[PDB]
Amino acid sequence: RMKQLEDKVEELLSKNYNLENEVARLKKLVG
Amino acid sequence: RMKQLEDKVEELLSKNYNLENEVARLKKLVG
Repeated sequence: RMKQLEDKVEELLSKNYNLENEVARLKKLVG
Repeated sequence: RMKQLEDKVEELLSKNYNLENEVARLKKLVG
């Protein structure tokens, strides 16, 4: 359950970086 | 430390939803 929470943090960070990369691409298009 | 991981999951989810909202606004501008 400790490991499960750790896995979830790691998964959400990966998703966050994927979203940050998307934001950056879209801002490059607008900018 | 269980609580600390839980807090971190909650924080990353909030950040993720903030990024998803930003993506949606930018796509509305492009679309």
